[PDB]
Amino acid sequence: KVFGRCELAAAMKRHGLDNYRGYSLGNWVCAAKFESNFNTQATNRNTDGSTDYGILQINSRWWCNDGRTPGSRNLCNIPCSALLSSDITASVNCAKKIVSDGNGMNAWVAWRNRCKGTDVQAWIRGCRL
Ligand SMILES: [Cl-]
Ligand SMILES: [Cl-]
Ligand SMILES: [Cl-]
Ligand SMILES: [Cl-]
Ligand SMILES: [Cl-]
Ligand SMILES: [Cl-]
Ligand SMILES: [Cl-]
Ligand SMILES: [Cl-]
Ligand code: NA
Repeated sequence: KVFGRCELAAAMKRHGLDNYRGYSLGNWVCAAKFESNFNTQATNRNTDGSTDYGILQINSRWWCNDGRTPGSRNLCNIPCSALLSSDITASVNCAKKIVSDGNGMNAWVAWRNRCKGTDVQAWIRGCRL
């Protein structure tokens, strides 16, 4: 599923991501924009052989199991395939664990490089929430 901007904002808020660990909803929408272009099916291979999955490009190195990332962990206790669902529940639950890990949203390199410090409220501008 490819979400619309306000549609995703609404789903993230419904799943309790809005202001989670102090990160306003626009931060989460901005991160998703640049991680996956709002596409739940997005997958991208990393040079280290791990793969990133879903709207928030959660990495198989630490967070989910894909059965082909040697030496990795599965700290969200989910198959990475669960992170590609049209329903964002698994991605949200796992993102909550990641963002609580110590470095906040800096875990998402695209968030650090493209969203952090910017006018992230623009991402939820005009949305019925
Ligand atoms: Cl957009
Ligand atoms: Cl915001
Ligand atoms: Cl593995
Ligand atoms: Cl493979
Ligand atoms: Cl694990
Ligand atoms: Cl699994
Ligand atoms: Cl959903
Ligand atoms: Cl923080
Ligand atoms: Na893994």
